[PDB]
Amino acid sequence: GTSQWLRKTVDSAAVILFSKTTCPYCKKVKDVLAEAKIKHATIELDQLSNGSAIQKCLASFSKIETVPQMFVRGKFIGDSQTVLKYYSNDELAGIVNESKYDYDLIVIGGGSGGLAAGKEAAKYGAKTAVLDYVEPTPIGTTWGLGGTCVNVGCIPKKLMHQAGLLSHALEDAEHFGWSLDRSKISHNWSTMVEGVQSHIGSLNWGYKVALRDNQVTYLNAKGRLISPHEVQITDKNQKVSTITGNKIILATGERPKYPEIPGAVEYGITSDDLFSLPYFPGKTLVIGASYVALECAGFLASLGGDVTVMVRSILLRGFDQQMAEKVGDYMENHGVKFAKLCVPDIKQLKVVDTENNKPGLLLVKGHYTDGKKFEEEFETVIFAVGREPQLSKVLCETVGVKLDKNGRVVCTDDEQTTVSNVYAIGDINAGKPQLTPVAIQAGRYLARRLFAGATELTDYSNVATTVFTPLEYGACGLSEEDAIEKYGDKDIEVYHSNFKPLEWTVAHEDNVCYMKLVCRKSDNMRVLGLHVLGPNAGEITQGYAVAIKMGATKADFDRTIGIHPTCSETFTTLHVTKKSGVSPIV
Amino acid sequence: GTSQWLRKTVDSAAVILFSKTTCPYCKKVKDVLAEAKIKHATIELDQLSNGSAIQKCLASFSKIETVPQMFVRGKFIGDSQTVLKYYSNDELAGIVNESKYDYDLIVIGGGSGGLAAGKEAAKYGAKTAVLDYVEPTPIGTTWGLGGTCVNVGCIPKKLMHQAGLLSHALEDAEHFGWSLDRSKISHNWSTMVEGVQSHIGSLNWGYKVALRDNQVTYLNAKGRLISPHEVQITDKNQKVSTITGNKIILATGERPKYPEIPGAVEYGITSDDLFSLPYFPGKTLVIGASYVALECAGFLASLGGDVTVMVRSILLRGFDQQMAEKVGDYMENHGVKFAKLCVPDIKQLKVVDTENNKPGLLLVKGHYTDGKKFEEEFETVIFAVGREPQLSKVLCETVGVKLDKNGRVVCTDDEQTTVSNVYAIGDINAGKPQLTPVAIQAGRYLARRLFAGATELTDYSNVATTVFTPLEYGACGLSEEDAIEKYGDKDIEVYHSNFKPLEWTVAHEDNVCYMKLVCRKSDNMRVLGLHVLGPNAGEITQGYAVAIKMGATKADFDRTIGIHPTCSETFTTLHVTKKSGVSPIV
Ligand SMILES: Cc1cc2nc3c(=O)[nH]c(=O)nc-3n(C[C@H](O)[C@H](O)[C@H](O)COP(=O)(O)OP(=O)(O)OC[C@H]3O[C@@H](n4cnc5c(N)ncnc54)[C@H](O)[C@@H]3O)c2cc1C
Ligand SMILES: Cc1cc2nc3c(=O)[nH]c(=O)nc-3n(C[C@H](O)[C@H](O)[C@H](O)COP(=O)(O)OP(=O)(O)OC[C@H]3O[C@@H](n4cnc5c(N)ncnc54)[C@H](O)[C@@H]3O)c2cc1C
Ligand SMILES: CCOc1ccc(CC(=O)O)cc1
Ligand SMILES: CCOc1ccc(CC(=O)O)cc1
Repeated sequence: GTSQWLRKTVDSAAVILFSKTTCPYCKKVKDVLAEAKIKHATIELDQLSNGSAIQKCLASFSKIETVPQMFVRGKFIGDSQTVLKYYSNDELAGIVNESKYDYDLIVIGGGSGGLAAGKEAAKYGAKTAVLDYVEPTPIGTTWGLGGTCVNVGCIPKKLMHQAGLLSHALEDAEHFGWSLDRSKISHNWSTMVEGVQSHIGSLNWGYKVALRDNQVTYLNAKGRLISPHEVQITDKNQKVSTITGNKIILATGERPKYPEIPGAVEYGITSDDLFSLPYFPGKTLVIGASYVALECAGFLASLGGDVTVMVRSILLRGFDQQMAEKVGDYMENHGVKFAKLCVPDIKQLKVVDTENNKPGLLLVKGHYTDGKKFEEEFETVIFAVGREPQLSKVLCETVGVKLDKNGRVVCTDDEQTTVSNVYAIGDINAGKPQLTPVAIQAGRYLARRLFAGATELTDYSNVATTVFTPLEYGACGLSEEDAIEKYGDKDIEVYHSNFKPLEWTVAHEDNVCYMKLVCRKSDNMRVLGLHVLGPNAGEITQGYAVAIKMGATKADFDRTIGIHPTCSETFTTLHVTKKSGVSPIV
Repeated sequence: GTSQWLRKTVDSAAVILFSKTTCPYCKKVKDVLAEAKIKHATIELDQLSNGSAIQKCLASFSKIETVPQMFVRGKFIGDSQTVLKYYSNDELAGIVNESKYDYDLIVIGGGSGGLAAGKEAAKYGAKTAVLDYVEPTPIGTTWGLGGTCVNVGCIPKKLMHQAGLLSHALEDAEHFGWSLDRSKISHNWSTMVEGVQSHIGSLNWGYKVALRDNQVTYLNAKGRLISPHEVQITDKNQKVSTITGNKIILATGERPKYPEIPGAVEYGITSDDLFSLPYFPGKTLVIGASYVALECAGFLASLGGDVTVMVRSILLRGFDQQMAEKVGDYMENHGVKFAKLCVPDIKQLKVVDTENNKPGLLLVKGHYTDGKKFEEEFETVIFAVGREPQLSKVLCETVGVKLDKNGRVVCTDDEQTTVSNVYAIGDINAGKPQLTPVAIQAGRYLARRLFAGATELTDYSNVATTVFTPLEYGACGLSEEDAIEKYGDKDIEVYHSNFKPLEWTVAHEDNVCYMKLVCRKSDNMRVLGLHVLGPNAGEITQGYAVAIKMGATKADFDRTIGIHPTCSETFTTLHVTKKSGVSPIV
């Protein structure tokens, strides 16, 4: 296997140096490279078990077995004498810049995954370009560099969640002795939006600075892969040109879907528009039941909105359904209305007032499964009915990249597509969890395999999640119903408990927060899934994901001592099983 | 070993049944016991690897080898026929109540550990009494059942920490769009105290109800162990009597120390008095540098107090000193003054006004190591200079219980004292971490070994902690300096990073929150200590304690994916080492 790895590493690395830590001839080459500002990867053979064997395999390319050995784009360049010869004759810069292609790496898409891959690749001498373009929404909304999470996703959504949580902080403060009266305080949407957008703007600018500081070429242009190594770009002035690259990373993400009903595209909005909206939505209808739908409905209600969610069937399809129902019950008891078993069939009553920054007015007609008609007026209608890629705008079908039935890219476990120099990461990689830290880990780990000879793969199993509804829901691993389907009801034991945050006592609910561990009896009570509904649920859940990755059992949870007073410590003392029928209430 | 375990189990259990899950004769005995309301332990031999061997060892007591076998206080009572004979003749209740002693267990001390041990023991048929008495402070303060944490410790301190955190929530809410002006809002101390004390009162009452519901005798009396099995009790009317018990658990805790200077006991207060104080402390001096000292100084300043901390030498002796200095720097930048390298030499200027609920006024004289005099007026002076047991008031020295030089009880790893029926748990157990969840785990696990034949010991290693200062500090495992002392500087690698909570962006500090992993190079980069300074630090830290208990390495942290956006996810991507000299700032 050693020989196969070395051949792949030499073929793909842009600039790479084989070395030993204790060799003065290697030091001399490093100093020349440092002075000339030549970035490169380095592999220290004296820190590898099979380093002696690698030293022999190197002779298949260089006909020598000593260190140092320097390679550029698959070609042996020289030992120490030869490298210093090139440097002394002012020939070295031209050798390390020689390529059949314009770039070692072209990244199509400047989001979570693409920016992480491009920055990491450039560290090892890969000449890199990042392409990013934001097709405007139907009403014209657009934004800067950084992708979905930065501009219209995790970042603004959690900041508006925090604004909503602060409504209940204001209420709590009265009970803890502060002299304010919450019922006399109001919220100003546009003041919130301006502060959120100023933070987003600092991130757009920080990414541009980071790319320039890493010598990455940033092009604000739409990319299209027309052959394995050729990318056609269209710029802001609609000028069309072509650039070539050795490795290609597709990282173009997804966009919101709309239902195929009259008025939907003309008069409704999506999450893409919500986070920069210049007016407060007012009385709002959210159509959908995804985590995006419930997160947005939740903070709009906490900011004083009259909010309704229209649910076709169930909440949070794909998540543990006991936990999903508890999430929804909390919202319904705290100001969110639900139109259940209902679908839409949108009429305009008032145009948006762009001068006084006020919403319009819409009539929504729909129907319930029991035959009743739905007809109600709303100032704003938000569609959260899923997201999809549009790779036909990105990828000419004659290139040979395989897609699945949902339009996502079919990859091997190292992110390789059916075209061997082309890779796909992030939301468009079929079958993978669609999360920002997954995209970042995939992109950074792939850059190291391509340009630094690394072997580590990304591990996509048991990736922890948190839904940032008014009461947050964190999870790691299998739902209870999925565990029972996979292993049988007789092999599953479930420990559970309600709890109450100490913070909620003086603030005046008892038995609403909830947690459970889903375990496998025949495998030493291995923890298969962890679930918690409560405040700060993402901070609670994160550390347990390390223990689950290492194969934690119920016994491991039992022997660990709790930190007091915290919500998380309740996981360390669980004892009530579902099989026993004993109530989980306090 | 099996034979040794069985002999210890039979000798100590109050009422115990040896059984198999699939035996109808065992079921008949269980049903008789259930009907007569006889609580007992049960050991199902068909779920134990050595169950066949136990069945043979049982014949050393009963001369039979079949199940069921029932034992009471070390004596074989009967098989199924014999038990039903006693029941039919109305003889069973008298047999299971027969004892040489008044109680199977007497717990001296009704705090975290003692209440947990007493409740658990009663579940297995142990006739139990819990003794609790609260000696008043010098100014006369006293409180109800539940011990230090419930009444004058973790519970009120974290609730007043929450009141302090809500001051910064009120400030943050303006930036997130809410229409309040923080500079016009004030805090009412006595309103806060009344709400905190109403929650504490519900806990005092809940413990009394829980003891009655478990058939535990609660005596509000001071206990003194005068011989191995005899406890002399003094009640509220000063009546003195004696009760006897088979097993004794000492669980009497500690109380605050005072410095030996004029005026200290007469005019100062301690944490015992602070949490029910009927007046706002006003301008306050905290003498001390423990976690109690800094937690109390921190919330008093956030509630609008003019607060000074007088520090003899260093902050948080025994904790990681880099982290302790960061804790202190945050406080000094956020309204707490520090009188460094200073000690006190207290004069009264004004008596406390108990009618208008206002503080008095004190003159504090002291001196600095550089020779300068300290002289300043304060309305309240709080001593936080350590805690100590007073076991000579609890334990007659002729009984034979060994104490260490600090007056704490010297125990084996199963909490046994040098008197073999006497055990010690909680803060008075020498060498153990002095924390509430440790006391609870020790007490519950000991009750199961005494009365249900369990073998599990409490694990006191790598117990995680959190200091609830204005910016919280969570830790699990070794400090950096302790790791380097134990293993050598060359065998230690430290990964670290600053971070910024997303919540702090719109609210307007960058590089103040901080985390680090202290690892051992020669043991696969094993994580020896984890440290985090940031919001919700106890929720962050707790889950990682399970992974550290299982022997997590840096590689385990790397392969686990983060949850976004959270503070805790920064642990999953650490890469800067201290050895490299690269800055940890963002
Ligand atoms: C409302 C919402 C909330 C979310 N909240 C969370 C959360 O709390 N936590 C979490 O982990 N994840 C969250 N996510 C998911 C997270 O945003 C995505 O998983 C992540 O953005 C995926 O990154 P990516 O690199 O695959 O693509 P993206 O971030 O979508 O980046 C792709 C970029 O490429 C551009 N592009 C597309 N086609 C082309 C082309 N032809 N040429 C040039 N550029 C092109 C796009 O315009 C975009 O800028 C949320 C998503 C949404 C919608
Ligand atoms: C200010 C402060 C804050 C703290 N915060 C935390 C925190 O956040 N987290 C944490 O884990 N720990 C915290 N602790 C520590 C925690 O309170 C203790 O570790 C815990 O209370 C130990 O319990 P115990 O059962 O050993 O004793 P205790 O809880 O002290 O109970 C002993 C009881 O026995 C009584 N007693 C004594 N002598 C006799 C006698 N002769 N007869 C009858 N009764 C008697 C005492 O009056 C008392 O009621 C804090 C402590 C303090 C002081
Ligand atoms: C546009 C590319 O179309 C493809 C469709 C399917 C495959 C299936 C396979 O790899 O066997 C490959 C390529
Ligand atoms: C009051 C009891 O005094 C003791 C003091 C010391 C020991 C030391 C030992 O156990 O060897 C035991 C008992």
